[PDB]
This record gives sequence, structure tokens and C-alpha cells, in this order.
Amino acid sequence: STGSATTTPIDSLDDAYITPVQIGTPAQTLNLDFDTGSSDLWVFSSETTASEVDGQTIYTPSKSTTAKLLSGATWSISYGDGSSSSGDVYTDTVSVGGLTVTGQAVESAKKVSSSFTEDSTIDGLLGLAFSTLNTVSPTQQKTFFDNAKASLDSPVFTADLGYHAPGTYNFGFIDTTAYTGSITYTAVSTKQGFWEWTSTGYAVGSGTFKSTSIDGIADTGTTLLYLPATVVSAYWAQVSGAKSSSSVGGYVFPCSATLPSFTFGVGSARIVIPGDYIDFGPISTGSSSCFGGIQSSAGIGINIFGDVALKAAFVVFNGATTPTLGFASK
Ligand SMILES: CC(C)(C)S(=O)(=O)N[C@@H](Cc1ccccc1)C(=O)N[C@@H](Cc1c[nH]c[nH+]1)C(=O)N[C@@H](CC1CCCCC1)C(O)(O)C(F)(F)C(=O)NCCN1CCOCC1
Repeated sequence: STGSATTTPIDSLDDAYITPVQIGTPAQTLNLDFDTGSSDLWVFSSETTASEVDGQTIYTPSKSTTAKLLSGATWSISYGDGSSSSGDVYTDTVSVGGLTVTGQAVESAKKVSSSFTEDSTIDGLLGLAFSTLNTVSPTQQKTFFDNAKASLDSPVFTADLGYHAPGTYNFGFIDTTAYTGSITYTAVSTKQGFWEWTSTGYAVGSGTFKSTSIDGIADTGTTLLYLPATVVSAYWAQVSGAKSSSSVGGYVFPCSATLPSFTFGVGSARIVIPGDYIDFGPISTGSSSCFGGIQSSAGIGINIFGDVALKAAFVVFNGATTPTLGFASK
């Protein structure tokens, strides 16, 4: 089997991408953020504290004939940006783009943090990291991909995110029309539960490529590209007037600037991020100071190849016995 679904930016800046997901019988369609940085499939629900719901579409398990409460199971997660959610667990039928999993763990939120309430466009998350990170207690649950994998034509999914435009998530096949050149594959470490790999280096604009190992994760649920302070300083030094702002909490630049591209290495191959992908707009409405899309990872502890980087590539998440990651230009 296979599946294919379109993913859409939630706003004009590509802060995040949402993908429609069918849950239950009859189907309830929710727009979820596909997140290769976590391993929980959770949704706004009829059980969510009503004052914490403000415009989201909710899952009502009582209206699904295939939903079953998973007795005694609960979940609770905290994300890198400080947001969080928690609740109880159902098993139900879940379909993505024509690919169906029966008996998927659907984590129903009883509580969400203010940042979730305040964002009406994201109805929940679909985690695509390794199932060792799943937070359900006392019996850890498998991800959508792990459940689907043996049925798939090939044990893979691909991410093809758009710049200021929709893109595609595919399951079980590689669309050879969706990229240029060849796919370069690179090793993955699963020891931390992530799609962790090592980039071979970087270049700024038309500059010389610097060969250096940069360990990081491929993370569709993070907006920005977080890299070592040395690399980040080298980038923003090429932008007149850019600076690290204490009050904003990262690099800002004049909205009148033209930004250089950023290149990262995948083995002997190279992925080029155009400069406009690195512009996230005014820091506050009406400001002439704009937020940068490349930021330091120093306060985070790991480098993160978030959407700014991934949307420049066609990315293969190969879930074979020994996982690998593939990157192609497009
Ligand atoms: C505005 C922004 C300054 C650019 S922001 O950073 O707030 N944007 C958010 C994404 C966003 C956009 C729009 C609306 C809502 C949220 C962002 O990029 N958040 C990252 C920031 C980050 C990364 N690393 C450190 N900080 C994040 O937490 N991403 C997680 C998923 C997000 C959470 C908020 C809602 C959207 C999905 C994440 O899963 O990718 C993760 F990998 F960082 C993460 O937290 N992984 C959790 C892993 N735990 C390990 C222990 O076992 C349980 C699993």
C-alpha cells in the first residue's frame, strides 16, 4: 500500500504546515502538524477543557463507532518551545492520503497550554520520530508510520515542503518526478529517538564551502534552522545591519535587506536554501526589523534542520531495519 497527502502552510510566513487526517468511523477530519521530532499522535477533542479551545476542530470519540478507550493509558508531553499537552488515549482507525491504519493510538487532549489554544489552525500533532519517544503510559504506543510500515510497498515516507505554497507527504513510495538529480543517502543514529544525522558542512552565499561535521536532527515540526553559534554568526555577518537582539531573543535584520543563500552538505552533495526562505517578517506589526530564519542552537543542545532547511529539499525518511535519510534538490 501507499498514501499521499498535501500539506499547507498555516500562515503567510510558513510558521508550520498542516495536513488533513481522517480519524474514526464516520471520518472526522482534523488538520494535524506532522512532526518528525516527536512520536505522539494527539488531537484537540470533546474532552479538552472548554476554555482552552478557541476555533480548533475537535475529535469526538463517542461519535466514532471504531473508537475504543485504551484503559488506563495517559499521555503528557512538553515541547522545545515550552508548550505542552496531556490527556487520555483511544484506539481508532486513522487514514492519511488513502493509507489506512486500524488500531492506531489517538491521544485525546484534556489540557493544552495557552500557545495551542491561541492557534486556531492546528488541531493536533502526528509524530513521525521513532516510537521509543512515545509518551503513553504505562504501555508505550507505536507511531502511524511504524503501524503502517509492513503494509507499505517500501518502508519509507517522504517530505516535500513548499516555500509559501503547499507541499506533499508520501508514504510507501518515492516519487521520482518530485526532485532533480539523485537522492544522496546518509546514515541515521536512532539512539536519541530522532532522525539524527551529520551534515558535512556549509557555505554562506557564494562563499567557499566549509567542511565540518554538524550533528542535528531532521525536524518537520520546527520552523527555523538552528545551527552552532559560529555558523550562525558567519551567516548574519553577511547581512548589513543584522544583529543578535537580547530583547527579541535572536538575530534580527533590516526589512530592507536582501538575504544571502545558505548551503548545507549531505555527503558529497549540497542543498541550497534561497535567501528569501530565511526571512520571517517584521518582529511586531509595523516594525522595520525582521526576524531571521537561521538562529543559534546554543541554548538548545542539538542542531535542528527545521522547515527552513527541509523545504529546500525532497527528503526521504527510510525506515528500513537500519534507517537512513535521503536528500535531493528540487
Ligand atoms: C515562532 C517560532 C519562534 C519560530 S517557535 O519556535 O515558537 N515555532 C514553533 C512551531 C510553531 C509554529 C506555529 C504555531 C505553533 C508552533 C517551533 O518551531 N517549535 C519548536 C521549537 C524548538 C525546537 N527545538 C527546541 N525548540 C518545537 O518545539 N517543535 C516541536 C514540535 C512543535 C511543538 C509546538 C506545536 C507545533 C509542533 C518538536 O517536536 O519538533 C520538537 F522536536 F522540538 C520536540 O519538542 N520534540 C519533543 C521530543 N520529546 C522528547 C522526550 O520524549 C517526548 C518527545
